[PDB]
Amino acid sequence: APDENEALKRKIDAAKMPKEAKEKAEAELQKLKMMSPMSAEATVVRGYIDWMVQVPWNARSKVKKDLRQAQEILDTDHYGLERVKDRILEYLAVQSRVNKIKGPILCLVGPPGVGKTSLGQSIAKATGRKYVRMALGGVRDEAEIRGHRRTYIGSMPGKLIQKMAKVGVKNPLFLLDEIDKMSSDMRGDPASALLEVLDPEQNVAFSDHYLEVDYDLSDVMFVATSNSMNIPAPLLDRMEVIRLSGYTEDEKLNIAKRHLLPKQIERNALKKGELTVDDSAIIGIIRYYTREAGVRGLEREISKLCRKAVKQLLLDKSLKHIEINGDNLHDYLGVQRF
Ligand SMILES: Nc1ncnc2c1ncn2[C@@H]1O[C@H](COP(=O)(O)OP(=O)(O)O)[C@@H](O)[C@H]1O
Repeated sequence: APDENEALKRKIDAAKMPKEAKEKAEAELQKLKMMSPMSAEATVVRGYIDWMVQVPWNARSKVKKDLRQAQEILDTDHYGLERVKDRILEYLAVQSRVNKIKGPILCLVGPPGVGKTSLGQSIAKATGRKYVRMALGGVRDEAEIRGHRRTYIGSMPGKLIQKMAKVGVKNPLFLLDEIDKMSSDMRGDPASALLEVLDPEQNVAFSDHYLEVDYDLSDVMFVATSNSMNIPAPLLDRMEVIRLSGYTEDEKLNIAKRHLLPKQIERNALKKGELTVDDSAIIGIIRYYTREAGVRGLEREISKLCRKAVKQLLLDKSLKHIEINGDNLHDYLGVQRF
């Protein structure tokens, strides 16, 4: 009879819905229809029904079957990283057939700084797949992967259930950033809940504590990246280990010239010809302002380098263009660190 109390079915059957969750959603509506300003149940089910709609099922993005188009971008987001470029392609060649992903999840390990999350961005762009990230740092219980019960207010579903609410497709690229930091002390171990989400036998029967009914996940392509090897043994099993650590000066220079410099020039509100940073200034950042195997502090210095450039142009409009080389790099980054 009311407006919102009647506008619940406007997205239960209008939006797609499976079989076991169809009438079960209305079975949860059975606890309603009695009153409306009532509290507890009349306020939890409406939130529960709301969380039952924003979750995607029978709705996905079309993944292509092409292969070189992925090779065409695995050299775009970087270059190839010597080898390993083929691996990512080798993994996507077998996934171009039956939808059950099934294979070892893929694990991008290495020192902090190496393109781990960035590689996860390209694999989603390669297969036309949507991207979402879930950092596994600070998780110390099972109440994160699998949500809480359907108690009073607050008890929201699992973290992955909330990520599916954003990316409204059944086939997103779920990144598990830094699985090393995943602690297992409080409520059992999140690795047990992390097994049923990637294991091919029970990924289709993933049950969340809040969202009562199960939720298929055999169409999601998971990418679990980290740094060290401190991961639970049942997780390392059935996961493809990909190691990448080495980074030379010339490799850091190429990454900065193709990606790090164009990215920070744009973010810092600089136009195309407003800032020129030649190769010596990039090398000077590597040798005296950043010590690292990856390129994170290399990118941290450019975010400051382009920062001061837009500052100098704003404090002196008589400047149309700032040039930074190995000689005047210390005027912007301050004194050298190493
Ligand atoms: N080999 C690389 N090629 C291109 N860009 C890179 C590379 N390595 C790192 N990056 C840059 O680093 C950023 C993200 O770093 P990330 O890989 O997330 O660090 P971490 O692995 O420590 O989380 C991206 O924006 C990306 O442009």
